[PDB]
Amino acid sequence: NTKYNKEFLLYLAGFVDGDGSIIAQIRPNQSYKFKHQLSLTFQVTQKTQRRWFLDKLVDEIGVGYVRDRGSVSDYILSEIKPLHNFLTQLQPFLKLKQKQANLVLKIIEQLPSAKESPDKFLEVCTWVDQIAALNDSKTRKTTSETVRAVLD
Amino acid sequence: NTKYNKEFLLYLAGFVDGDGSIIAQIRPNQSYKFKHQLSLTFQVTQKTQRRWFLDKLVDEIGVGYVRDRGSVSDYILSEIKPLHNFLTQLQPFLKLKQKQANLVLKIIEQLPSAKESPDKFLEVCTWVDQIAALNDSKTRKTTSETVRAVLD
DNA sequence: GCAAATCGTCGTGAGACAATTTCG
DNA sequence: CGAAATTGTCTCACGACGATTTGC
Ligand SMILES: [Ca+2]
Ligand SMILES: [Ca+2]
Repeated sequence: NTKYNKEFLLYLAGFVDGDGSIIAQIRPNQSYKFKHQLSLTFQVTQKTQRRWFLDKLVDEIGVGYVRDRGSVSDYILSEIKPLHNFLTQLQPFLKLKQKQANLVLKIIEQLPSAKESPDKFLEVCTWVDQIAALNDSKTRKTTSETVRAVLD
Repeated sequence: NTKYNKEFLLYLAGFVDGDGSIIAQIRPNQSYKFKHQLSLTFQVTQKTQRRWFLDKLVDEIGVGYVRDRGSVSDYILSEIKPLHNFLTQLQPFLKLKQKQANLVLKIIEQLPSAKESPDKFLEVCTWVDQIAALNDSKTRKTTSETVRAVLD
C-alpha cells in the first residue's frame, strides 16, 4: 500500500502509454477449478542496453522484477494486491490505457465472487475480452468464448 | 513563447521517452552555404488509429502538425524557434532523451555562428553525431565526417 | 487450487533517419 | 540561401500474448 509521488506517476503514466502494456489473460490450466487461471500483468518493455531504467522502476515502484529476453528486457508486475495499489494511483493520469487499467482493477476487485460461480467467472472473462480489444491484440487465443467451452 | 503546464510536460516527457524521438540530421543540399542543411526534429509516432492523440498534441503544443504514413502517424515539429521554447521546458523531465534534448538546444543556439564559419558549422555537425549515437541510430549516412569532406 | 513465476514468440508500432521539393 | 515541408522506408524495439512450471 505504498504511496507514490504525483510527479513520478505523471511521468510514468506517459511512459507506460508509450512503451507500457496492461495485460489480462485467460490461461488454460487443468489444476484450476474452471480449467483456467486469470492473470493480470503490468509491464514495461525496453531495449536491454537501457535495462537500468527498468531496474530503477523496481526500486521506485517497490515490487515486481526485470526479466531478460535477448535484445529487450521487461519490467514485470504480476502480484495482484500490489498491482491493484499501483494502477489505482496511476490510472488517473493514463490516456491510452486508462480503461484497460480500470478494467484490470474491476477484475481484481471481483476475483473472489468469480471463483464461486461459473457465471461470475465467465462475466469476468468478458472483462479480459475488452482489455485485449483495447490493446493492439494480434496473437490472442484463449478468450471468454473458449472458457464458454467449460459447459460440462 | 507559449507557457506549458508542468503536469502536461511531466506526462509528455514520459510519453516522449517512450514513443518519441529527438532527431538531428545533416542533409546534403547544394543550395546551402556549406552544401548541407542542419535539420532538427521533435516527433511522436503512433498507430494511425490512435492519431487523435497526436492531433491532440498539435492543439496542446500550439505548433507543428500530424502526417500519416500508412498504419502509422507522426506528430512533427521542426520549427526552430518553437522547438527551442518547447524543448527548454520539457527537458528537465526527460530521463531517456534529456541529453539529445539539450544537444538540440545547444545546436539551435549556435546556429547563427555556425553560419559564418565552416569550422563552427563543422563543430556543430559533431553535435549531431552525438545525438545520433545517443539514439538507436540504424540507417544514418551523412555525418560530420562526410561533411568535413567539404574541405576540398 | 490458486497466485506468481519461467521462458518464449508473433507481428508489428514504432523510432530514426534519407532523398528531394517548396517558397518567402 | 535557407527554414520547413513532403514522401519514403529500413530495422528494429517493442507491445501483447501463449505454454508450462513452481510453490504454498
Ligand atoms: Ca507505444
Ligand atoms: Ca520506446
